[PDB]
Amino acid sequence: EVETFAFQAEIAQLMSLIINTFYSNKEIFLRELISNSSDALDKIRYETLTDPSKLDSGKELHINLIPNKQDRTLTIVDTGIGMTKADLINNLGTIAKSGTKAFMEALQAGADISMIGQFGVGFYSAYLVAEKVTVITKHNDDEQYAWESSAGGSFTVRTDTGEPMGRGTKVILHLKEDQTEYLEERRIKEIVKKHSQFIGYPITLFVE
Ligand SMILES: CS(=O)(=O)c1ccc(CN2CCN(c3cn[nH]c3-c3cc(Cl)c(O)cc3O)CC2)cc1
Repeated sequence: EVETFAFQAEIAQLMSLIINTFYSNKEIFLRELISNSSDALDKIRYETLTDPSKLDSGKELHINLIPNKQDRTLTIVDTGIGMTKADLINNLGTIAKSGTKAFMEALQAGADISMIGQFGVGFYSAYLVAEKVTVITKHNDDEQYAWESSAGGSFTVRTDTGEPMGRGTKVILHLKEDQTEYLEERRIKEIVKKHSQFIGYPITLFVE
């Protein structure tokens, strides 16, 4: 079964500011998770320049956007390097304490939540729109895991035995009842187009 972990003080701290703040431009969250995957594929590509059998676990590199109007999920899947268990636990490979500090000195002092990726913690903008995030990751040398949180200042990590994926990371947004517009064809295209045009990797928008 299913170990539970506390979010460090500062990361729990952040999250509640995200959940709680009145802030209207919630759409940046997709910019942020895109930029993250974009960062992970970069890492496996560099990694393959020296050892070309790292790409043994699926050799094409892309971001898929999969809306599901039925389960209220939107899922942003990539074939990037992936996280090991160790990573997942470390705020999903982010600097977080370090990062959040900078963020809030920049926050309380004239600058909005949209600059959150400039501090290395874009992931959490997920909670602008999601009431529960599930994160699926496989990385070559480890096995596959599921990280999950609905905030509340904790998170699960199970080793997951649903889908094999060879490599990369699946971020499932189980979206808030009133944010169903992010399952919309029109809206996701608008957003992926105005905020992630020059992401150097093919972004496929799935249709339903
Ligand atoms: C492109 S960036 O704006 O320069 C940037 C760079 C690095 C990060 C930090 N993070 C480190 C570990 N990362 C990683 C490694 N394996 N898998 C991931 C990964 C993580 C998340 Cl949270 C995600 O949504 C997708 C991923 O592929 C990438 C993102 C965030 C933004």
